[PDB]
Amino acid sequence: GDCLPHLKRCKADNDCCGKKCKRRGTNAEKRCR
Repeated sequence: GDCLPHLKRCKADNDCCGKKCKRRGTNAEKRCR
Protein backbone atom coordinates (compact mmCIF):
# COMPACT_ATOMS: atom_id res chain seq x y z
CA GLY A 1 0.00 0.00 0.00
CA ASP A 2 1.65 3.26 -1.10
CA CYS A 3 0.36 6.25 -3.10
CA LEU A 4 2.55 8.06 -5.65
CA PRO A 5 3.66 11.69 -5.28
CA HIS A 6 1.72 14.56 -6.87
CA LEU A 7 4.10 14.73 -9.83
CA LYS A 8 5.30 11.20 -10.74
CA ARG A 9 3.92 8.81 -13.37
CA CYS A 10 0.85 6.91 -12.11
CA LYS A 11 -0.44 3.56 -13.44
CA ALA A 12 -3.93 4.25 -12.05
CA ASP A 13 -6.18 7.19 -11.12
CA ASN A 14 -6.10 6.22 -7.43
CA ASP A 15 -2.32 5.56 -7.38
CA CYS A 16 -1.05 9.06 -6.47
CA CYS A 17 -1.24 10.45 -2.94
CA GLY A 18 -3.67 13.11 -4.21
CA LYS A 19 -5.98 10.52 -5.79
CA LYS A 20 -5.87 12.71 -8.90
CA CYS A 21 -3.48 11.13 -11.39
CA LYS A 22 -3.42 12.95 -14.74
CA ARG A 23 -3.84 11.10 -18.07
CA ARG A 24 -4.33 11.64 -21.82
CA GLY A 25 -8.15 12.05 -21.65
CA THR A 26 -10.37 11.48 -18.59
CA ASN A 27 -8.41 9.89 -15.73
CA ALA A 28 -6.26 6.96 -16.83
CA GLU A 29 -2.60 6.98 -15.69
CA LYS A 30 -0.21 9.67 -17.02
CA ARG A 31 1.34 11.51 -14.07
CA CYS A 32 0.17 12.59 -10.59
CA ARG A 33 -1.21 16.12 -11.15
